[PDB]
Amino acid sequence: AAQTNAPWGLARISSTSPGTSTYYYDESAGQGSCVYVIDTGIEASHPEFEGRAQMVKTYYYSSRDGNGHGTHCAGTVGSRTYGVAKKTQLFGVKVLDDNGSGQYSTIIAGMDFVASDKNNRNCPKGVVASLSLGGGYSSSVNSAAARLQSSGVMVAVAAGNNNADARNYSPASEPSVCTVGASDRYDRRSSFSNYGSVLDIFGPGTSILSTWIGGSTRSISGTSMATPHVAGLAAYLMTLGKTTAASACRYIADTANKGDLSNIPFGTVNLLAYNNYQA
Repeated sequence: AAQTNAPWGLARISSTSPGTSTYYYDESAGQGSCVYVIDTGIEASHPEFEGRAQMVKTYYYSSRDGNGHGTHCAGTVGSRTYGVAKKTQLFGVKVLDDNGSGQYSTIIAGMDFVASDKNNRNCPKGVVASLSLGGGYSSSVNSAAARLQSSGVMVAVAAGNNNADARNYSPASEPSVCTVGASDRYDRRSSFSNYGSVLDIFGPGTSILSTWIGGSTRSISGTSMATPHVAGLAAYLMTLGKTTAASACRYIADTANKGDLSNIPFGTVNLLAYNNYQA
């Protein structure tokens, strides 16, 4: 399949070179997989989701996305024009209020929710969770994300936008999940992206165009925008049968574009998510 004039990050993840604008992918497109988006909620009624998005859980007075950030991330996972996995199922878990913040105990309770709720869902090709959130180091937040991974979900988390070692953040610093940094369209590490030995992979993070609340679109930047590129890729790759939840992060790292990014500090991996699809 070929989507012309695609957003640059989509084209990048199906390209050995920067600077192109067509996204190539196997038409299976994540059919039969499920991605949980744990964030401010999802405007499921957005036409870009085609009835494939829905809210399954909130810890606040509404499951509505009154922020946009969770909607934007879900759009990068699986919307028709901006999504990596254009046929996946999207499940929203509103752990962040409409200002984008949430207590760690609420965040922990949402991760434990997904590790159980997946048993209430039809996802024969596998389960992914995309956590575009984070704060300072917490062993209880790390262990919550470890548990979710352990239950059989591929967990993708953002490295953080502090331009610093991600060892001091959570769940970025948990080793058993997939910690994602951000790059830009010239294959530079995004200026805000955290780095360090705990990072596993880079995805497109700067000026990422996706769905927004109110039926609209907009372009924003952040390692929360790289994370859903990798989450969506995992779901896409599990549907093709090329990997499982437990080994998706390692498979993505093994098959990535090596050595293509600049301003990657010594000791950080130089790997860019790549679907390796040959049209």
